[PDB]
Amino acid sequence: DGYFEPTQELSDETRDMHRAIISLREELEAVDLYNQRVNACKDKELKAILAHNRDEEKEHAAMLLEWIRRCDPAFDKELKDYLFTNKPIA
Amino acid sequence: DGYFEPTQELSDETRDMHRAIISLREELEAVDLYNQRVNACKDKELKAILAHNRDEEKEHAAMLLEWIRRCDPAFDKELKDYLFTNKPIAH
Amino acid sequence: DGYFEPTQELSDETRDMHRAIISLREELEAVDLYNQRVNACKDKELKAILAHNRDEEKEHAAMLLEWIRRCDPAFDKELKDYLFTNKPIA
Amino acid sequence: DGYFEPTQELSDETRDMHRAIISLREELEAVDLYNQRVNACKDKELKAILAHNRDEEKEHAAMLLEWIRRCDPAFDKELKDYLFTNKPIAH
Amino acid sequence: NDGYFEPTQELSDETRDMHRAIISLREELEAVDLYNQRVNACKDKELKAILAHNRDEEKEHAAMLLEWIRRCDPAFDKELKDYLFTNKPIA
Amino acid sequence: DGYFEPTQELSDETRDMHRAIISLREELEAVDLYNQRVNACKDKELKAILAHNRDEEKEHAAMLLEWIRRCDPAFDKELKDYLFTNKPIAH
Amino acid sequence: DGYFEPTQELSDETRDMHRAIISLREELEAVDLYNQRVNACKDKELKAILAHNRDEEKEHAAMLLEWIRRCDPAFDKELKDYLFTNKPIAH
Amino acid sequence: DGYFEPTQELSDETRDMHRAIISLREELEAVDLYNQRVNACKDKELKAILAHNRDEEKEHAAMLLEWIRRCDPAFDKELKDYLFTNKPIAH
Amino acid sequence: DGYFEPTQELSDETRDMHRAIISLREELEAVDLYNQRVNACKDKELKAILAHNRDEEKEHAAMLLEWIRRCDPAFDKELKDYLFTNKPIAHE
Amino acid sequence: DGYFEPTQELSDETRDMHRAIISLREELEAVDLYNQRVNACKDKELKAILAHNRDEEKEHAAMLLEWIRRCDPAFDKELKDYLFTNKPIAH
Repeated sequence: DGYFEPTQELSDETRDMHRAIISLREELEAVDLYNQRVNACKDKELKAILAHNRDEEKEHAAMLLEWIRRCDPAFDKELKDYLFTNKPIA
Repeated sequence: DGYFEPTQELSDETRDMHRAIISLREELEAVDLYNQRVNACKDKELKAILAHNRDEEKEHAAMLLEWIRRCDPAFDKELKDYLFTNKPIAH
Repeated sequence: DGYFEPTQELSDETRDMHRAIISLREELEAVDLYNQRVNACKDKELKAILAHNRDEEKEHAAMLLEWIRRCDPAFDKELKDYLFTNKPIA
Repeated sequence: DGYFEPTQELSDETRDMHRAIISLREELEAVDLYNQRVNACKDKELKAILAHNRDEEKEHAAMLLEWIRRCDPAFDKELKDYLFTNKPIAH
Repeated sequence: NDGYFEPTQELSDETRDMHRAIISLREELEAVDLYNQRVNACKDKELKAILAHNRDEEKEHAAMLLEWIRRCDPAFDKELKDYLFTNKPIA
Repeated sequence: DGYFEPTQELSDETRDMHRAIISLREELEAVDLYNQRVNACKDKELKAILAHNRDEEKEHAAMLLEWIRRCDPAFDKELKDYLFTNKPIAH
Repeated sequence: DGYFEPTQELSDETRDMHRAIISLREELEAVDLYNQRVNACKDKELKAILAHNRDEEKEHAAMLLEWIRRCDPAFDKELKDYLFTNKPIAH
Repeated sequence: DGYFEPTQELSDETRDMHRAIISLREELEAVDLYNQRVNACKDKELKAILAHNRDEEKEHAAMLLEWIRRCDPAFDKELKDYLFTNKPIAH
Repeated sequence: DGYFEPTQELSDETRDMHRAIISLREELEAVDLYNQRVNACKDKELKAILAHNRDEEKEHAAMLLEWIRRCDPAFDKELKDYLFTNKPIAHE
Repeated sequence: DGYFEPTQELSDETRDMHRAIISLREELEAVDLYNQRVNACKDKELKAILAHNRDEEKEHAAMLLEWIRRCDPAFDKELKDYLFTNKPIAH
């Protein structure tokens, strides 16, 4: 999954980017999923574990994001333009 | 649809958070798939289109991420810890 | 994917075409998806970001489809008959 | 099915636009698929059948697209920035 | 998923042309069912006519395909003989 | 079964026609698939089981299709105009 | 589909078993699907067809399950223990 | 999930038949997968674990299938004819 | 299913660990599905086979995990911190 | 979404168990996927991230499974049984 072109036609660099990105996407999905489960959960202990797991995947996502940012000038530009501001995003 | 719990059991703010995450996920996927296609592409004009679109999707991602950041203090703490650093992320 | 035949049995031409159509299908799907999220969205700022991404995806779609017609005369004709007209599409 | 938000939370014209877009995606897929089968086909008679369906689906697409165009001015603005031109698209 | 459940390299050109024909038929048929459901659910009249128009030609697309199947499948042919254009109960 | 619009927004007539088409599309898939397994099969006894069930599915398909055309004047018309003929089916 | 390890890592035997088990799974799903479509069907003629196709496919299941037994001693044991008995299954 | 019609339109005993069939299909899949895995496996201890589970799922399948036959006389007629037999299952 | 990198690119070891993990996942999925079926079932006999199959799959699961614990000192560490405890699993 | 039966037919306790199990399956998938990416990765910095994330997902998993143990006596049994032992697991 994620490979839309045969791997052997892709450079190792493109494949590492693929790895980081699909990993980031999966981390984000896990944030989303844990978060819905927290909201729907009844059992307090389970709810805490889910909110906990959820918040670690945020660290995972950030780490992958930063690795992407060091390898990708066009992305680094965009993260500079929007991240850590207070102005309207729109 | 990415909705793993029935929608009627999730609040407006959870649902918006979901709209944002999945939108971000789809944008990153676009970047990845566009990158793969750019690498594999033969027609030079097509190639220029795919790379143009890939770099725009980067903009969409940045925007969605920042909105997530502004109402997610836990995500915020982490991005401030790693974004724009020079040190070994994990190593 | 989107490849129903082994990639190695198709020409660079059929594959560049494939690249083009699949990208356009994904840009269209995103228009549609952002449209739905815009309608159902609550937070004004998110709705604005969702609308801004969606419309930008419209530019992508349009650029990809120009590439298609410029090397597809069977399609460039269809667009010629229907696009930018007043006539009942029927 | 391609509905990512509950059907009851979407207006009728959002749902018509969805029906138009998904239909257009399907036809486009058809063109792409038929193109692959054409390229990879052996039997000459099956081959002719496939290519016919294909160029026919091109019509269906053109149809849906103009219908989308009537209804979406942002989209109209864009097709009129790019269609039937001669200048490098991004390039 | 290509509808190939066995490696292509282990199937003859014939089996592969047949598969091309069947999977193409399945696809036209689906678009019929889909367009059908979309016609019924549709609200906008002009969209509706287009959806109906696409659907009927996909019926032509379908019929060409199953004829091609017939001419190169004695077992299928026989069965279409037995039941098509008929009026006795189907049991 | 494979429904792109909510069941409650679809008449019983459109829903039976859907039950008919999807069943047909399954039967046809089981044909294409048994045919692949037949070509790939090593064991003789299994070969025969596979081919047996394959030819029978063609009846099931037959059959369901007759049912369709009886309530689809447009599919009826496309059938008569391509089936059992010996002309080249595409230009 | 159904192959979770590369086909070139599997013996012809394992692959014929796989053929048999996936085909059995498919016949069974048909029966289930046909049974739902009967439970839900409105037109009578279609119903008879659906039930007809359904019951034929149970044969296809039995034929495959037999094939499996003759070459799976461990499966041959378990079927001897439970099938055609009047004793309770579990507790 | 294997429900092709809305659950609200199926009777309870159809839903129970569905539960049986789908669980049987899952147990049969686990047999197939564990078989493929045993064939490909490298570590001896893991191998034995995979082959263990595989055999027990064969039991799980036999139980379920006894349950289906005892309330589907049509599955019975066909089971009685083919199970434990010498005759070539097909020809 | 399971393989996101070409198999030719992964070691026998990584691929055995993949075989163990995906097996464990399938067996846990079997438990969840049987559990849901047990809850929704309206026939006592079927219910009993459902519930039976479901409790044996717990054992399959358990064997598979033990095999993982042995080969993965990282997984062993985490299992020892939390398994058979009484304190809150979390609140962070 | 992992629900095989409508959620309105499942108790809160079956749904929490579902929430636990599926979360546990996802964290295990993560381990597996990270393992494969580690093996295939080229860039050493990314690699350290992947293995970091991977080993943290192991804790997530341990946690969930400790939760399941605490309310599944048949599970808090196989685990007392097999876990932290040196016996041959199967045969």
